[PDB]
Formats: sequence, C-alpha cells, structure tokens
Amino acid sequence: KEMSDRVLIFAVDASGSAAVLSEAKGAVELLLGRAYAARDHVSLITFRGTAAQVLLQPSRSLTQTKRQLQGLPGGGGTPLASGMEMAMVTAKQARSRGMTPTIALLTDGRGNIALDGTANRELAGEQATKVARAIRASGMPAVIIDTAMRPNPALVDLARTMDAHYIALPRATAHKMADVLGAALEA
Amino acid sequence: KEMSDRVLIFAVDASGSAAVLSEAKGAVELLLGRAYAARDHVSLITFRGTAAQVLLQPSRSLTQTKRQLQGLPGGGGTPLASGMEMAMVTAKQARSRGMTPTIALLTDGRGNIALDGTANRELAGEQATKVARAIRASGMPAVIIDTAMRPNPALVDLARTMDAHYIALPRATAHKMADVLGAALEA
Repeated sequence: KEMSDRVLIFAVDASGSAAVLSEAKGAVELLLGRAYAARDHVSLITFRGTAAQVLLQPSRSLTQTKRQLQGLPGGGGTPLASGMEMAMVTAKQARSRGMTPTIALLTDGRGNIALDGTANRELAGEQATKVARAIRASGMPAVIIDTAMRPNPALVDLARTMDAHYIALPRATAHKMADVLGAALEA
Repeated sequence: KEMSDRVLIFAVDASGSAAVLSEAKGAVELLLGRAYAARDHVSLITFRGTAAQVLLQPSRSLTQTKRQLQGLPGGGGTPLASGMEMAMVTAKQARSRGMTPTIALLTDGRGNIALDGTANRELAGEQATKVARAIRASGMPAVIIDTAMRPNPALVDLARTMDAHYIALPRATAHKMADVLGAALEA
C-alpha cells in the first residue's frame, strides 16, 4: 500500500473505571510528536460509552489536533469488541478520506461481544494493532483477559501487541508504536 | 484569492545528484493526503532533464495523482533551476486551467543562469516556496549553495525557504508545508 502515508484510527477506549485517564491522554500528546502527522489522519474514536469524536478529515492543523486530544472527555464501561470494528473500518475507509488505514485497538480488558467474523473482515483494512490495556486489570490477575487480548491482530501479532498494564506505561510505548508502524512494509 | 482551490505546481527536480529520487516522489504522496483532492492539483513538473510530466487539468482525483507520482521516471543534471520559471509561471497557469497558483521549487543545488528577471516575475504566479535541496552537497559544506537558494521566494523568504540538505528532511518538512499551505492567505 502507500509508503509512509497511514491513518491512525485510535480506538480511544475511555473506560470510566480507569484510574485517572490523564496519563493516557498525555501519551496521545506524545504520539503526534513522533508520528509525522499531516499525512496520517488520527481519528479519535472515543468508545466504551461515547461513540467516536474526531473524524479523518477534520484534523486540518496539528496545533488544533492537539487541542482535541486534550479536550477529549472520558466515560464508558461496556466493551463492544466486534462492535468497534464495524464502527471503525466501515466508516473509516470511505472515499471522503481513503488512504492506508491503521487500526489501533486501545481497548481496556476483555471484550464482551465476540469478534470471530471481524477477524475475516480485518483483511480489508489491515494493521489491527492491539494495545493490551490492563488498567482495570491492575487490581486482579488478568490471565483470561490477556488470552482475550492476544487473538486480535492479524498476521504477526507480537509486533502489534503493545502492553499497557498501568496507564503510566503507554507514554513509553507510544514512541515505539509510531516507529514500528512507520516501517510497516507488508502489503 | 479564493480558498480551497490551489495550483501546487511542484518543480520535481530529478537530478542524479539526488540519491534515490523516491523521497521526492513520496513527499508529494504525503502532501496529497493533506491537500484537498479534486480542487487542488499538484503539477508534476519533472524538469532538469525531462520536460515535465503531469499537468494540472489531467489529474483529478487522488486515485489518479498518487500512481503517477510513483510512476514518474528520473533524469537531470545541469543547474538550470532558474529555467523553471517559464515552464511554471508561463506554461502552467495558462488559460487552459488557471486557478489560484502556488509555485513550489524542489530544485536541487544552484542554478548557473542568473535569476534576476525570473525572481521579479514571481509576482505573476505568487507563493514561490523554495526547497533548499543539496543532496550532492550532503558530503561537503555547501555555503554558497545555501546563499543561492535563500533569495528565491517573494516577500518573507523564511516562511517558504524549507531546507532539504538531505533526503531525510523532505518527508518530515512535508508536514509543516502541508498544514501551512492549507491556510495560505495573503493575496
């Protein structure tokens, strides 16, 4: 697909049970510092309760994009795993934006609605990265949660399974995400 | 001038000095992802050896432009940077298309033919963004080249004199160029 050009559709999982989302928001602020924006279309898909926010095209200027990241609220609980895919891919790969998408599941914990069919559909957009958020899980042995997080990415899961146990961790992984995703030379 | 509609006439300098012209081609890819397809038209003025390629009128949608950028060949050497004027200000913004022009000089190195007249004629097209490429000079203190590259744009050089002493810069600078051009309003 397109070289360098990407579309970071961040599934901003805003769980209300998260111990201070400020840290996560800070990580997002750092993302744009490493990820050479403009070409990329960071879609702020705030979900868990809310249904998305910033679309692919609206992000006209970097400075304004940052204002959005900071302004992003938080609230939710029910993890619609497969539901995300539909709300993501379908409404993201539209002609009024296009470009090579980059699915980023920032989902916290497991998902209640089974994925299954979505896996077969992933191939349409590709690059389904899985940020193993264990925010709420930090208070109890996840185990099963981890097992539910693993079978999310397509080909080459390991290179997309970015850990995020505590909200403070994402700040470091944020960099690695951009660097790796940039060199994503597969199809 | 009016908003949205722009004529990004990019002087795609294809000098052999620019090791791996791919970066120059990719720079346009990035810009397109930020530009307003259909309205804006990036002219692939591959001049330095070849006599240009893609004009403003032909390419309509992003799906057309991108593939052409990649398909673009390469060839050039003689420092005829100044010669671009006629090929741009005259041959591009002709009655067969017109629309709000924007001169983008991606010229590599200096130009033996004095600017003078061309520089004064800039006002006919306006917005002569200068990209200070110097790949051949990446291994030695250019200095003189830098001094010949600076006095190229119209009023306020700084906001148009985007450096490119090495191919690694263009892919990054493209972000600054894109976002700024999106709100380019002076006359």
